[PDB]
Amino acid sequence: TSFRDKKKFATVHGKQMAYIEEGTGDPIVFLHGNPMSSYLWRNIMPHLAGKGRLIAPDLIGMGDSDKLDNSGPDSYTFAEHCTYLFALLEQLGVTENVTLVIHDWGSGLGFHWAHTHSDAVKGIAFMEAIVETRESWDAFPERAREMFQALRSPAGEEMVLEKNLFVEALVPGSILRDLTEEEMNEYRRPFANAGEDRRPTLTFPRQVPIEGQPKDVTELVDAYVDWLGQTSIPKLFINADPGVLITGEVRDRVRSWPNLTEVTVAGLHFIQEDSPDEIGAAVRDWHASL
Amino acid sequence: TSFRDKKKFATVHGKQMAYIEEGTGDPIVFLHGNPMSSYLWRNIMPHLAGKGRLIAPDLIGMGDSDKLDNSGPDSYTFAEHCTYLFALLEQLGVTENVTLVIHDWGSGLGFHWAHTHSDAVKGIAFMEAIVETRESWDAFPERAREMFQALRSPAGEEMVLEKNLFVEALVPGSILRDLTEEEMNEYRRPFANAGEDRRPTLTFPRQVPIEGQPKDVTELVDAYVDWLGQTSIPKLFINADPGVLITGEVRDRVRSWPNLTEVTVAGLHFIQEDSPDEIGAAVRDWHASL
Ligand SMILES: [Cl-]
Ligand SMILES: [Cl-]
Repeated sequence: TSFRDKKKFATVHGKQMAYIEEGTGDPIVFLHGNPMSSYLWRNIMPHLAGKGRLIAPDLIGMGDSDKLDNSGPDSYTFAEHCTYLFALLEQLGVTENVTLVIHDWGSGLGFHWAHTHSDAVKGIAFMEAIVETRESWDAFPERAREMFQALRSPAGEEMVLEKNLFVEALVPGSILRDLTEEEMNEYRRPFANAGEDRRPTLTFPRQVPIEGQPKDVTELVDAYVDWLGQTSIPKLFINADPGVLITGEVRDRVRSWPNLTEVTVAGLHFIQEDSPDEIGAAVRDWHASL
Repeated sequence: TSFRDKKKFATVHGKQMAYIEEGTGDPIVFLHGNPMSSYLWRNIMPHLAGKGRLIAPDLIGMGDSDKLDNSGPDSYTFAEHCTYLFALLEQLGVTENVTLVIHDWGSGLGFHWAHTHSDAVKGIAFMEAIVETRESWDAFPERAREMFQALRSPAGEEMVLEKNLFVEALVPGSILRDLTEEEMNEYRRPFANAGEDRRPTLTFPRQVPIEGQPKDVTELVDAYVDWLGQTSIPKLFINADPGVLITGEVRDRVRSWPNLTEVTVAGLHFIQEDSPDEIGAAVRDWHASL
């Protein structure tokens, strides 16, 4: 909890939002995805200490951030995460010369933010990220396909709200090493309570843009992907071996993007737990050249 | 289906048991574990073609072997698997000069078979195997610790018989690559029906010797581990990187066994799906020296 003690709190739309904030300078913003928190970045951030104002927010209802009132099936959508995070980013004075370091849904949020604040961005470092919409399930990793489809059905509530299956099944299956009990416990902690506390981890898989659904997210991702293909903003692609989300043909498409630096590290999906020092060193070295 | 079309059948305690059998000579017996079948060995066996009589059985209630009558909480124990497999091996004339190639519960069965038929064994090649009893849950891999704890509780029936979680969550989580939908379907096939058809995948986790339970398995595993430490029978340890079951201090213990050759291949638990040719070549070269 010495990491957890380091968190500051800010009131955003009446909700207490937790975030790490260390140092001064232009912001380097680390965005976690599902079902993680700023904790995912704990071993990467020290590699950027003194290189800027390091910020890693706990997304709404995640980490040490407050949960939403009257939480339901429509709670914790992508748009809602935007409202809270963007406002948090605004309140923290994150408006210019921003470096983004992004993963999974953190990359959905980060890419969208950069696309809509294209003049405010110094560089984008991304990994195991949302870099496409999917026309079919055929392009969705077999590793999680059945689980994800089941989550895209009424069964999801049982799996997630009652059984915590995203945290308990999907996290460890996509890390190469074993987590310590301590680490897995911190990932459990925001979601230990059965019921609505675990809602962020179910809505996220339901927000993944597949076959046009959801419409708002599909359009949103399609827009930023088109823009990433043209923008001269420096990009660091942290490729994973073997990887999960960015493998095969997706990799080829990502590699066509302009002003792109690439480093490969060992990992599946939650690659921060497998190669944090290689990731941090790569981000530091690349950032230094911006 | 050209692989399944290859299976021969034998009646064992009134039940049909399926098996691959190719070639002639001294038997080379490939034993799968949970929740798999002889299919797991399909890319490894060709490396031993013409080196002996190749035999890959489907365990009772698994692959294309029959399901047991009146299946319930007491069915498909380790003892029961021995009853069927050991009878199959006797009925196939696997009685001398036997080379074993074993994995997971296949290794529990193979190691026990070897211990109880010590004058019949030419060599034992093993990977991601049952090589210890565990004195506490802390020594069980975090990757599936909570899952296994849940499975061993009364919650097990719901997780497996209804939700088929061992096949759906635990298999893809412990292979480095993505399986094809075709490959995953073959592992799904014996367990497509909800209910007791899935019992073997539930009783197996309940049979892992942890904190002295079950008593019978703990004792037979301790007994064969003691013997493996003493026997001159040649052993090939196929170590997996990063591995799941045999990692950390477990490796050190296995490495102390006499007449042991070691090769490391990439993989998690179901390593045959990640490094079949490396495994096949290692077995072939080692077998050549026996
Ligand atoms: Cl997700
Ligand atoms: Cl098992």
